[PDB]
Amino acid sequence: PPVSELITKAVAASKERSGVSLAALKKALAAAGYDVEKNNSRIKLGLKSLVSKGTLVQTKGTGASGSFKLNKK
DNA sequence: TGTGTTTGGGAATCCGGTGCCGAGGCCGCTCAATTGGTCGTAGACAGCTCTAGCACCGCTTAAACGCACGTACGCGCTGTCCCCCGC
Repeated sequence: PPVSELITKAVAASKERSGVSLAALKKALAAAGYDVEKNNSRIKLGLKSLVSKGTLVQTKGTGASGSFKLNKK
């Protein structure tokens, strides 16, 4: 399954008012059996694609270093 | 949601009493500083030599300088996780 679903599912499972950090996303995908080490660069890209698709709102920071929430709009 | 002011309350500080022990003074003594004198020599001074430090010049080339260009490291920001702190 593509990493955009795994990320969206992790952000939905940890839904809050702040927003899953990249470190929490790493932890959730690793707990989901996804190798976050080798494919970290893929994650940053896929995450960026999800922000560029507007599917994730950046709530703090800039780019992948930030916190993110599912764009309910 | 955010900026700003206020109060009980522990903790450091001030003040007065007090008492106690070491610092300051006094005395008797002694031994080390002082006086005077002799004598030896350490070094102050003159004087002489020669070396090695300074100033200069010219030439070559290697290093320093300025500049272009790119990337990688420093630094700021965010997050988390845990391990020292206060009690």
